[PDB]
Amino acid sequence: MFSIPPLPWGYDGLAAKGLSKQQVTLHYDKHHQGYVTKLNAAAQTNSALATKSIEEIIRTEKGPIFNLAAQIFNHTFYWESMCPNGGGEPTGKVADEINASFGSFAKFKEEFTNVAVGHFGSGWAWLVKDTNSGKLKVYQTHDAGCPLTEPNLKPLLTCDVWEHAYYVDYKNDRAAYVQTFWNVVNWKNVERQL
Amino acid sequence: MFSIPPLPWGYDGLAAKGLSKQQVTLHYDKHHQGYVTKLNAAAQTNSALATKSIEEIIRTEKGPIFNLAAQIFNHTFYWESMCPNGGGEPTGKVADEINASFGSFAKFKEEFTNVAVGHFGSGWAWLVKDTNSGKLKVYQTHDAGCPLTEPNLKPLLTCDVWEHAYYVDYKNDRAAYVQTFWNVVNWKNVERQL
Ligand SMILES: [Fe+2]
Ligand SMILES: [Fe+2]
Ligand SMILES: [Mg+2]
Repeated sequence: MFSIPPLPWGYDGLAAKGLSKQQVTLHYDKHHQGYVTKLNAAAQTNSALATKSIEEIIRTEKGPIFNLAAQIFNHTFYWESMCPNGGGEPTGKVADEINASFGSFAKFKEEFTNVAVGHFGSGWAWLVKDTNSGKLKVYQTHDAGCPLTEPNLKPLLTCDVWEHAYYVDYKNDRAAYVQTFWNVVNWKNVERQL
Repeated sequence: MFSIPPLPWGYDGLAAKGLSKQQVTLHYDKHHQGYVTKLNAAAQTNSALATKSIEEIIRTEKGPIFNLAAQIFNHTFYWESMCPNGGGEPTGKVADEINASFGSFAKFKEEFTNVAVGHFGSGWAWLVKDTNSGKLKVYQTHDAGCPLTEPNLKPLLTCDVWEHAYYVDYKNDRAAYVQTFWNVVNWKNVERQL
């Protein structure tokens, strides 16, 4: 049956950097695990699904079943995109590729910030590498939208901007939440996805 | 400049019935009033907007400006759809129209509940009247979607199911929040909209 990996850094791992044990706990135990529970129920009454992976489902299914699998993938990628020892600017190959695609880190950061803060309704802000060209791009998905449906767009980083991701700690202030996201970006994970 | 009417029953009006001073205050002062502030900002940039009514903007504009006006209307309709002395089962005209369209109040309640609880992402659950047939229907919109963009459709009632509407008091439990909505439904307002 479907399961998800534990938080890489534990329920309180980001508390000192502005995502509280309580915010993270609700987000993981209620929202993320809830999607897993719902997908497992759906597989009992849709036998085709029991043999598909999360990724296979995202690529081949649509509607509510897609939303469950995609939300599972997106949330796991989101926790892996954050780290208590992250933040600041990337170095090495990640820095090189960001500079080549966006001009500078500051320009990349402005574009991602404005997309993340400006996304209307529930969604996800992404950094992706478009393997059609090699160029990095800022990209947003709506609701459970997942870059895997556009197979050229390799995911590097995501920030959940569903209100449930930040409302506990930040209430309506998504801008403040995104500033916090920058303080915890896991550049090591981004480098692994290149 | 654009403005919104005050809450009909005060910031703490629904607290005894399950929507707290804090939940309602954030929702009205930050989100609802926030949309008004943003629309007025847009109107200084574009003077043609400033003379249009909220409903005119909803019918004619698209994109971000639409989202602002539609959210302004949807939220006012939402506050008018609730009342501390409401809840329970309607009587008179509204009851007759609900019974004629859905068979019974119980059947209507079950349909509206399931649409409201099941809406994926940000959105709104509505009771509307088709003005061609007079028949009432449960109708959902996504994000800022508003029944006024559809032909021959009059809004009667709405429940906001964006996560900010319930996350302070209910967190992930939207089902519990919708049960609370049922305890405050303003059937007097629905009667005025028939
Ligand atoms: Fe989330
Ligand atoms: Fe709202
Ligand atoms: Mg993985």
